[PDB]
Amino acid sequence: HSWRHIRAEGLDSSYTVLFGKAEADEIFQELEKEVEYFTGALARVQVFGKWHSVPRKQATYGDAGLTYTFSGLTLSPKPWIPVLERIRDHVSGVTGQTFNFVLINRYKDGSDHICEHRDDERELAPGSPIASVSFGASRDFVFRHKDSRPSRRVAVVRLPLAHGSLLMMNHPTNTHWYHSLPVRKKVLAPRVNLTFRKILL
DNA sequence: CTGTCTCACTGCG
DNA sequence: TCGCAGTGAGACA
Repeated sequence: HSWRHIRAEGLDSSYTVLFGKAEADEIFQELEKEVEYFTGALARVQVFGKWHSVPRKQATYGDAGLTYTFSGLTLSPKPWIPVLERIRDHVSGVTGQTFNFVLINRYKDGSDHICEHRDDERELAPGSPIASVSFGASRDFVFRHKDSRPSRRVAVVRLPLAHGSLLMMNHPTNTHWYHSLPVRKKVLAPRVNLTFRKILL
């Protein structure tokens, strides 16, 4: 109910803290114990003509039959597990939005990262928001306008994403802005991030 | 003078 | 330690 609003041209996002420390810690410990991450062939992506192992771990859970493809990699959902349904249900309650798929990214420390991109794949429902819930170490998240990488002097938006927090990325954020989690060498602890999405069957 | 796009890396500064 | 430029091998429209 108290949201920090993050707005610029084409940028509509909202940030809030959902869980206090003790609850967040408990959810984190459960995610650590319960989440199974893809390995090997399901952990390699193709970008700029080259194949790379992803510098983090990824997992996908969601309703049966759906798929999510990005960067030459196709991920299939594992069935929902209790800790994930709990988070999904809490997020639906607070936002009034629904989700049928989640991508989980785990950054073991500040050297694990994710390069900039847009979540704009064809199989995301038009106009649907992405809910980004974070546990573990706080890490800086960066929004960058697509015509500044240059054409326009539009400033980056930076914010720390804290333990137990929710970042709502609403349309049209993903049409107009790239996001990333840059390397932060001083961060030593892991971070687990869940991005709940609505996927087209 | 003039196509768009890249969930990743190295090579700088 | 951080952030930026240029990819790179295509696949498009």
